[PDB]
Amino acid sequence: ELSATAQEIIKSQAIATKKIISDYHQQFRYKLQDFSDQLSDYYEKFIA
Repeated sequence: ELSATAQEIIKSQAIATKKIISDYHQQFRYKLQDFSDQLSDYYEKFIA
């Protein structure tokens, strides 16, 4: 019983552990895209 309980607990933990990283990586990339877009208009905003 103890072995089964431990196995199911670790299985439950693993999915959420992966889920967090999966959520965060895409936003990590979108931030790079946003920053690259921002750099384009720096000179124009400055001059204007």
